[PDB]
Amino acid sequence: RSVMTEEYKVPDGMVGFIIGRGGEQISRIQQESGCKIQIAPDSGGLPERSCMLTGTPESVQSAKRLLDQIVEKGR
Amino acid sequence: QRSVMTEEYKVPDGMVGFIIGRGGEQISRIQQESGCKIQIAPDSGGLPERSCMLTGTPESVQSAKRLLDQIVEKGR
Amino acid sequence: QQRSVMTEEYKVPDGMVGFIIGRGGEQISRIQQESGCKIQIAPDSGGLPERSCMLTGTPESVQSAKRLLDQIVEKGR
Repeated sequence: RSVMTEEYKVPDGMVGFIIGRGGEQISRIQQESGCKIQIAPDSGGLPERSCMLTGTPESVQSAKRLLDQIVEKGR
Repeated sequence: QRSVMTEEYKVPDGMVGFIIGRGGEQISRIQQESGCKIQIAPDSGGLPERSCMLTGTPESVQSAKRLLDQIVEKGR
Repeated sequence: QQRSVMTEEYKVPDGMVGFIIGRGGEQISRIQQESGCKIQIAPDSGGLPERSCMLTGTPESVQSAKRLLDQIVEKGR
């Protein structure tokens, strides 16, 4: 139940959508999950972009589900 | 020159939004690719160009200019 | 050491995080600029001795960042 940090991956082509205009989408996901979500700035041509998630295990799992939900809306 | 340096640079005012990209994802990426910090002023005050401050080694600063040009050359 | 930018997990001592970041974030801003590496630090270690970081850059930049971070840690408090 202590806070922990996990690596996670999102599609490079969805990063802009995940963050959203004015960062409003990533602010929503962090609030809804109780997780800090930090996204790397560059994939260097690879298909995924690394993220660091920090929260309780329950919050981290929630953040993964919410990120997946955004990706599943596509572009 | 080897050391990091800072200079002024200009981009078209009408390209600023495109350069930054949704969620700032494009400007974050081109800074990482070039090694150059790219700070863009918030307002042109009616002028056609927007001022930017570029900080990096000369090689990084040149790279950033090339990447910015390539974005501008895609237009809208 | 391939050419492309890559992302690595890395760790710094929890008790050094403030010193690494520096007053007004000036130190971490500078070492990122010097190394060419984005250095993202998690906000909380949850009682563990190390704090997770994500380093993004070319292999050469990532190694430079590790050296600069080690140099700061080796100055201690």
